[PDB]
Amino acid sequence: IEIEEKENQDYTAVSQWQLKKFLSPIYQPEFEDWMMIILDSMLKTKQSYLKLNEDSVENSLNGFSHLFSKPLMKRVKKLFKNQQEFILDPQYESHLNVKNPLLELVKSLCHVMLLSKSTILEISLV
Repeated sequence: IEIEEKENQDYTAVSQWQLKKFLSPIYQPEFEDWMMIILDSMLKTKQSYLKLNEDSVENSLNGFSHLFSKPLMKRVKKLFKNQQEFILDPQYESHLNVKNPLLELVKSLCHVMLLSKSTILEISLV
């Protein structure tokens, strides 16, 4: 930004664990969860910066974890409603996408969040 006051845009990236893993039938929901976690954390970080005047890093993951806690339970209910042995479900296109990227992001920050370690049963060279 050349006026340096407003319009801070954003996006994210996608995992490297979906090329060795050939097919993910809930891949669009994982991409939607990854694009919804960073946007609500940006809004919570702006709210923490407006309320402040370490501390603001832990304050963004509370609202971010609550907003992702409702969609993860909805996503888990929608994933448990379907079955992998169906012919229509295998003809159209499921538990590694909820565990593995969350495994790589629980140790990302020192500041713990609300539902951090409670997601156990809540449902390469150069």
